[PDB]
Amino acid sequence: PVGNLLHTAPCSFVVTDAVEPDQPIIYVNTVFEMVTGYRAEEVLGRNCRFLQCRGPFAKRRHPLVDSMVVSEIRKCIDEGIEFQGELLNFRKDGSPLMNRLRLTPIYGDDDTITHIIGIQFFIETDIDLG
Amino acid sequence: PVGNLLHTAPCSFVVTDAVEPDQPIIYVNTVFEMVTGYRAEEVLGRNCRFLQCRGPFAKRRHPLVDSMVVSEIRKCIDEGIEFQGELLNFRKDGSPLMNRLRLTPIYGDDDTITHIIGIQFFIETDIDLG
Ligand SMILES: Cc1cc2nc3c(=O)[nH]c(=O)nc-3n(C[C@H](O)[C@H](O)[C@H](O)COP(=O)(O)O)c2cc1C
Ligand SMILES: Cc1cc2nc3c(=O)[nH]c(=O)nc-3n(C[C@H](O)[C@H](O)[C@H](O)COP(=O)(O)O)c2cc1C
Repeated sequence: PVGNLLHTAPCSFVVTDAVEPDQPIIYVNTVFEMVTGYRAEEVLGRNCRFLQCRGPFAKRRHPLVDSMVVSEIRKCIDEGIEFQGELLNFRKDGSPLMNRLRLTPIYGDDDTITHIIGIQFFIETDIDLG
Repeated sequence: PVGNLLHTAPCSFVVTDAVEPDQPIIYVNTVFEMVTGYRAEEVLGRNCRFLQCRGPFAKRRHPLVDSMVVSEIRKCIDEGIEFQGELLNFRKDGSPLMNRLRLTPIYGDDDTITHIIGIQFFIETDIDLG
């Protein structure tokens, strides 16, 4: 009873297209797939904010994610700068995760931001959701 | 007493320009800087292979780096796919690290690959070096 171990440190990557509108996800590693429960077909082409919604079925972002941080992310993207912050997020199966997220934008060959990398650190949280 | 901790999990990664010749480094995160000993300005614009020479002065790759694995890396970068292996690397203070390495190419708005994401997982190793 000691198996199916990971061979590398679990790091969670997601990359988006900064040219096409609204930063669609173009890649996710299988650690994101493993922690959030979302396989990659489900999320490819969508925008990450679906993580702020509790469950695949939830229509609206959950009350409890700090709308002030969500706005910092927005501000940071629109200025093409790094973002660093913590916010609530939800697995497919509803579980809550505090996500320490870092967003670094990547430049293309014309002094323009063509992609954005997001590194997720998903911490378990005992938050009460009601 | 305990402090100076880091707030996220230590994930090491770099991004290279896949358009410009020979995959120059355009981004390193600070985990890379902190595990390898090389600072961002020392490595920006250079190719990652300096990690296979032992130290910042050696200009030739170290004998015990597996020439076969380096070759497979070359094949995958060329074939436009993902590499996934383990490869002897060296900190700038000379110490050996088994670098469990993953290369993941990223397509631009185009059908061409414009960037590669490299995720290092450095491991301590008592490999005898002479
Ligand atoms: C590369 C990248 C990764 C992101 N990852 C997450 C994430 O993991 N969790 C999250 O809640 N938001 C993430 N976001 C941000 C959301 O898309 C965010 O809500 C949006 O960028 C700004 O807020 P808005 O939808 O209200 O405009 C990410 C953004 C980018 C560009
Ligand atoms: C994005 C990226 C990251 C890389 N990171 C490393 C690394 O950490 N250690 C290493 O030995 N090689 C790394 N490499 C491999 C070298 O840069 C190079 O592609 C490889 O050594 C094969 O080419 P060469 O035989 O011309 O040296 C990386 C390559 C890329 C594209």
